[PDB]
Amino acid sequence: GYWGYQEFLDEFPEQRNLTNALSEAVRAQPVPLSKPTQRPIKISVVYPGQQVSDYWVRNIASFEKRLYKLNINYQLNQVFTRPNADIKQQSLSLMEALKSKSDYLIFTLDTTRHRKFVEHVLDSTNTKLILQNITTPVREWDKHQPFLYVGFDHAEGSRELATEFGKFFPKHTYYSVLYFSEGYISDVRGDTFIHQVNRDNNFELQSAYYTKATKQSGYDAAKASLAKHPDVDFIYACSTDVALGAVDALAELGREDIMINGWGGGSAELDAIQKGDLDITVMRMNDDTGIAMAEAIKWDLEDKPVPTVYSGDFEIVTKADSPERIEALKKRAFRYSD
Ligand SMILES: C[C@]12OC[C@H](O)[C@@]1(O)O[B-](O)(O)O2
Ligand SMILES: [Ca+2]
Repeated sequence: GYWGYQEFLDEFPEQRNLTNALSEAVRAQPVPLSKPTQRPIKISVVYPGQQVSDYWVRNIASFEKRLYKLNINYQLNQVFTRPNADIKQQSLSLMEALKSKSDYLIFTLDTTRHRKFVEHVLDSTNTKLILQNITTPVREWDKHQPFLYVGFDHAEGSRELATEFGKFFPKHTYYSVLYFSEGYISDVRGDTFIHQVNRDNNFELQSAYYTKATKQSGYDAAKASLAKHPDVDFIYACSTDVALGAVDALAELGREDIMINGWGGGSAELDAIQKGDLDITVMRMNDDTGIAMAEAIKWDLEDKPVPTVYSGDFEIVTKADSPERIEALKKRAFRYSD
C-alpha cells in the first residue's frame, strides 16, 4: 500500500534530485523568499500534538522560526489533539481548514480515516497538503500525490534499533513488543523491527500488545505483558509516551534488567536516557523537518518544483553516551526549537 522511502526515490530519479536539493537547503543558511506574496499565506495545522513527546510542538516552533528567517508573511491556525482520540475535533478542524480556504493544510495520517478527505483536497481545491510524520507515499495516489510527505522515516529508525538489539543479544533472545494504537505507526515501526530481528537473529517474539498511544496505556500493557511473559530480555516500544509508561512498569516490577527503547529522542526521552531509565533510542535531528516545510513552502511561492517526500536523519543514543555526545546532538536537533 505504501512506497518505501528509498524505493520511491529510486523509482523516480527526479524525486531523488528534488529531495537531495531540499536536504541541502535545510542544512544551508536561510536564503529568504525571492518573490514577496501580496497576501500573507494562510496555514492551518491539525496535529495529534497533545502528548509527552515534544515532536509536534517542536516541529511547529522550528517551522515558524524558519518561515520568519525566510521572510514569509503568514497567518497560522493551530489545533492540537491527542493521538488515538478526539476524532470529532480532528474531523471538524480539518473541514474548517478547507472552509477557510487555507493555502497550506498540515496534518498527519495513521489510519484510513482521512484518505477520502485528502482525495477531496487534491481533486477539487487549491489547498496544498503537507503530511507530517509519514515518508512513505501512498501508492493509490500515484497520479496525484500530496504537496509534501515529511518526517523521519519509521522503517529506517526501526531498522537502526533492530540492528542495535541484534548486537546486544544472542540468537533466539526472548522479547515482547508494545505497539502504538492500531495503524500505520504500529505497522512501520513495529512490524519492521519484528521482521528484521526474527529474520536476522532468530529472536523469539513472546507477545505484542497494541496500546492507546498514551503513557498510562504503555504502563498497563507492559504490566500485562510481563505478567504472562516474564522471561523476556527486552521490550521494543513503538513510541515515546508508550516507552515512558513501560519504564514506570519495569521500575514497579523491579525488572530494571529488561532493556527498553525510546523512539524519537525528544527532551523527555533524553532526560530518561541520562537518568538510565531508557536504555537506547533512535534520536531524530528534530528541527530539520520543520525547516524543510518552510523551505518547501518557499520554493512553492517561488514556483519551483518541490519534492514529494523528505526524511530527516537519525542518531542512535544510549545510556552509555557521554553528556558531551548528548549535548552535541541536542545542539543539532533543537537548533531552532531550543
Ligand atoms: C511523532 C511520534 O510518532 C508517533 C507519535 O505521534 C509520536 O509523537 O511519538 B513519537 O515521539 O514516538 O513519534
Ligand atoms: Ca483523485
